[PDB]
Amino acid sequence: VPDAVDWREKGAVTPVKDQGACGSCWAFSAVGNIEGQWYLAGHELVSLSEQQLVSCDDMDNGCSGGLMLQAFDWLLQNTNGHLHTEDSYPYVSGNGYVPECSNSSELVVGAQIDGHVLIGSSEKAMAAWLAKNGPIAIALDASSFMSYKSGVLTACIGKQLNHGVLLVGYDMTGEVPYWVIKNSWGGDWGEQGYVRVVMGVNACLLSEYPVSAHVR
Ligand SMILES: CC(C)C[C@H](NC(=O)c1cc(C(C)(C)C)nn1C)C(=O)N(C)N(C)C#N
Ligand code: NA
Repeated sequence: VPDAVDWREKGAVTPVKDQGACGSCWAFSAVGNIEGQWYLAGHELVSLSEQQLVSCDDMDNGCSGGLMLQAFDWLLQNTNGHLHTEDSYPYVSGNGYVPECSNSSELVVGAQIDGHVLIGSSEKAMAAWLAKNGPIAIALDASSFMSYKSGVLTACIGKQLNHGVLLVGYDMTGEVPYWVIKNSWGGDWGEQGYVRVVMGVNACLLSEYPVSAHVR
C-alpha cells in the first residue's frame, strides 16, 4: 500500500472540464474514468466526449441525470464500447439544453471500452484498487463543495448522493490523509478544479458507488 498515489502526475488525467448548468456529472465522471483506463492500457492520453453520452445515451437522462454504470452499458450495447474524442464531439450542453445525437462523418473515435466493474464499497479497498488500476468514478455528497476554496476538507456533509466525480489519488504522508478528487466545475473552482477530502471516515459518502470501465 503506497503512502501516496497521484494519477495526474503519472499522466492518466486530462485537463479539468466544466459541465455548466447541465446535470451531466454522471457523464463527466464516467468519461474521466475512461480516459484514465484508456491511457493505462498503453494508449495516448486523449480527452473524450461527454457530449456523446449526454446527447446519445438513452438509458440515462441527459441534463436531468444519469449513472456511470449505465453510461458504460450504453457504450457497450450501442457503439461496441467506442467513445468519440472531445475535439471531434465537443461539449455544448453547458446551458442545459441537449441537442440531437450526431452521427456526422467528422466524428473521430478516441477510445474503446470492453466492460466495467463495480468496486467493493470500502474506502480501504478503493485505495488499493486505485493504487493499482487508476482513477475511480464515484458518487458523493457535494453539499460541502459549494463553499470549498482550498485545503483538505475534514468536515464533509455525508447525507445524500448528489454528485459524481473522479477519484484521482491520495496522500497519507501528512497528519491528515486525503483523497484527491477531480470535479467538473471548471479549472477556477477549488484547487485548479480539484478538491481534497480526508480519508478513512467515508467523508461525503465517497465509498458508496465506486466504478470503472475496463479497457483491453
Ligand atoms: C451517481 C449519481 C449520484 C449521479 C446522479 N444521478 C441522478 O441524479 C439521476 C439518475 C437518474 C436515472 C434514473 C438513472 C436516469 N435520474 N437522475 C435524476 C446525477 O446525475 N447528478 C447528481 N447530476 C445531476 C450531476 N450533475
Ligand atoms: Na480556485
